[PDB]
Amino acid sequence: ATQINEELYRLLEDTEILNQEITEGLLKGFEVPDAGVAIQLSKRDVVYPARILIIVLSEMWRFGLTKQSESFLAQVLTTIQKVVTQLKGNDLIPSGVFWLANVRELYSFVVFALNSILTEETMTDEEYKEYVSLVTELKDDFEALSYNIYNIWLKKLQKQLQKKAINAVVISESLEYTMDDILTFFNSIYWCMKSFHIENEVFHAVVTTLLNYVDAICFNELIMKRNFLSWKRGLQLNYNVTRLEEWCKTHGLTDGTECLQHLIQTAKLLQVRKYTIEDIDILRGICYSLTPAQLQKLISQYQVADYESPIPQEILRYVADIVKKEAALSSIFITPETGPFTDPFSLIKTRKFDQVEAYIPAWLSLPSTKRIVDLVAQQVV
Repeated sequence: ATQINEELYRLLEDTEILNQEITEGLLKGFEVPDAGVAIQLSKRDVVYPARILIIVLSEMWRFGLTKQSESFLAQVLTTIQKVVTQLKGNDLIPSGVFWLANVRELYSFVVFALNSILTEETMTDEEYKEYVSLVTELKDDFEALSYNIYNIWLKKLQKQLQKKAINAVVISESLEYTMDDILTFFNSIYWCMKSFHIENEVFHAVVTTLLNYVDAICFNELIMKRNFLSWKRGLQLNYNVTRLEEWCKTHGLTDGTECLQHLIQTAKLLQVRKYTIEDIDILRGICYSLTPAQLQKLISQYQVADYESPIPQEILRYVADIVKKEAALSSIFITPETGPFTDPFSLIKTRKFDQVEAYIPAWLSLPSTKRIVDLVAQQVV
C-alpha cells in the first residue's frame, strides 16, 4: 500500500493533466445513453461521470490535497454549466436530464461529506474550521449549479414548446404542428426521466411548469383572434386540450386539469349559450378562472355562424358594466411563468451514499483517471 498510495498521490496532485482529461474527455466527450426502453440502463450507466468525480474527490481529501480539489471542482462547475447552456435540438431533453441526474449525485455526496465531517470525530482545530469552510462553500456552489442548470434547461424547453404549442392547440384541426407533435414532446420527457431514474417529483414539476406555460401562451393567442372564436372552434379547442388532459392521467399526473383551466373554460365559453342574463350568470360560474375583462373580450369577439343570431345588446351591455364595477371596487393577458424556478431536487431528500464500486465505461479513454479508479479498487480486498 506504500507504493500504491505514492502512485495515487502523484496522480492526484498533478491536476493540470487530470483536469484536462475530466474537462474534455468526460464532461465534453460525454456520450449520453439512449432515452428509450427495451435497453434497461442501470443507475451506474446514467451517473458514471459523477461517480468518477466522487472517487477522485474522496481521494484528494483522504491525502489532504484540498487546494487541488477546489481547482478540480471549479473546472467541473464551469464545464457542466457551459455544456447545458450550449444544448440544442434532439439532444436538449436527454442531455438535460442526464446532467441534472449527475449534478444531483455529486451534490448528494458533498452533502453526505459535510454531514459526516460535522458529526463524526475525524487534524488541528484551525485546519478543521477551514476544511469545514471548504466543504460548505463547495456545497453552496453545487446547490447553485443544480438551480442554474435546471432553469437554463427548463427555459430552453419552454422555447421548443412555444414554436409547436400555439399552432397545435389553437389552429390545428384534428376533426405547422399538430397535437400529435405536442404529445410526442411530452412522451420524450416522460421516457427520459423514466430511463434515467429521475425522481418522480421532478417529472411532476417539469410537466406542471410546461402545461401552465402552454395554458398561458395559447390563451393569449386565442383572445386576440378576430374572426375566429366560433362555436366550431370551441369544440375543436376542447378536443385538442382534452388530448393533454387524457395524456396526463395515463402518465401519472393528477394535476393536469388544474394546469389547463384557462383553455378549458374558454372552450366552455364558446360552447355554452349566451343570450340571456341568467346564462351570463352561470357562465361566470363555469369560467371561474376568467376575470370579467377576459369574458368581455371573448364574448364580444365571438364569431356567430350564418343562421346563428348575434349576441343581444342587453347581454353585451350587461357584461360591459360588470367590468366597469369591479374596476370600481378596486391586462387581459396571462403573464407566462418564464422564471425563475424553484429547483424540484432542492425540495426532496438527497441520495443516500453507501460506498459505491468503482466503474468506468470501457468506451472511455482517460488514462490518469482510469488508473486513479483502478488503484482505489485494488485497495478493496
